[PDB]
Amino acid sequence: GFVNKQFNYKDPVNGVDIAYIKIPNAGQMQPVKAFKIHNKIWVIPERDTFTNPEEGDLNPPPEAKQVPVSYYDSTYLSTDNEKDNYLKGVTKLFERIYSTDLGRMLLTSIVRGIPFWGGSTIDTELKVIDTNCINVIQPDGSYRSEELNLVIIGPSADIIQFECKSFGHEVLNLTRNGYGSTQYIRFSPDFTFGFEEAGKFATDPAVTLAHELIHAGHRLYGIAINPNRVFEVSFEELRTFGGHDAKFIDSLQENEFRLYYYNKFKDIASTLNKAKSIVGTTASLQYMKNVFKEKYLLSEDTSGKFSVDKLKFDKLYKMLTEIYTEDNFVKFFKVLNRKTYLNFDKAVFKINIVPKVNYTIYDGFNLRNTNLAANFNGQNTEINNMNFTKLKNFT
Ligand SMILES: O=C(NO)[C@@H]1C[C@@H](Oc2ccc(Cl)cc2)CN1S(=O)(=O)c1ccc(Cl)cc1
Ligand SMILES: [Zn+2]
Repeated sequence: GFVNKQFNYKDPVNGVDIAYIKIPNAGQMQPVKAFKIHNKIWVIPERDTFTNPEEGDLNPPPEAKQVPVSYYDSTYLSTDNEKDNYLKGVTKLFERIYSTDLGRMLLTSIVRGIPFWGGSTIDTELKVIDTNCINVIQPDGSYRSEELNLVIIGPSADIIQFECKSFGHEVLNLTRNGYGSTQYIRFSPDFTFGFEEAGKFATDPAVTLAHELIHAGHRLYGIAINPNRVFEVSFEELRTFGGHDAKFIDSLQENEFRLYYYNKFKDIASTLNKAKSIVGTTASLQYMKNVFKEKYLLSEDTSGKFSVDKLKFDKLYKMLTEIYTEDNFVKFFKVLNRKTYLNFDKAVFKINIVPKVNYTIYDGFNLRNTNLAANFNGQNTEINNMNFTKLKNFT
């Protein structure tokens, strides 16, 4: 069990894994209720009007986006009952990912991918970067800063627009310099989108969650591909999807990144070797050096000096970029999914995966030994139409 506490939205704030928090935006938000579902991983059942203050309006833009399908409902996820159902849906999707060997590995990589402590201006000093923490409220209304890797939060205006984002640094490129940064996944377990293979099917939301987690893996290890490298669809998406589209990046080009991130891990190793002091109270310098030794799989000699093992690196790199793909999860879930990143259709559905009669950790929609178990009838929006309320596309 990846999440052993089955939280309910109205559960009392115990201050440890159930609390009112603020995120490091500097937009003086009001604390929201959040739930720590696992070490380093929090869930926030709210529409995301926080990560970007430029978008605090859950209202439609005058013209609809041409692609992909978009959906707006300013009242979705505004009630404690939806918040409770959201919380329970997100949790069940984690368990489903965890129940596979690919996912269990991905989640582990995520939990140990602590963002680097490159916060200080003194190069010999380790310091946490504040945008990689959350402020947790205390009985007396004071806040305690807590580190974390991952926050799952509800969607912004466009309810079906799922994304992995994070706070930037004024000088550093945290998602592309090996450092990594706390990841915020805009995601809903309450909706999904369709695709044709006529034959109209729905995407299993576990595949969608795994997709975002894969982005999060890249960004937590600071090896994400610059979103201005497209071809429009960006390399980062092609890589994340995997399968046929993954090989749209010739080997030589890939070797450029493979080396560009080898030397980025090289630097981190040296910054670590040259550290003489640390900021904060709980963590010793050796402790943090250790954390980062696990994260990046560094090699250490008897004198406690770190170096980058090129074979260890290759394994980690390909593990995060080639083995952790949506294509591969599709195989492990034994579900049906579109074959190319763009092979979707403009269909969005309201769904409800909480009830076991609709969706299970092991089978998803394709419930075992039933009609739904044959030819992914579970995912057929017409055969299993009781689980996919087709929604009015926005235009
Ligand atoms: O890749 C995504 N997130 O990691 C995309 C980006 C955004 O959306 C898209 C989808 C396709 C294009 Cl060309 C542009 C924007 C969000 N989704 S997604 O939630 O994974 C998604 C949503 C709806 C569809 Cl129909 C397909 C994928
Ligand atoms: Zn993506």
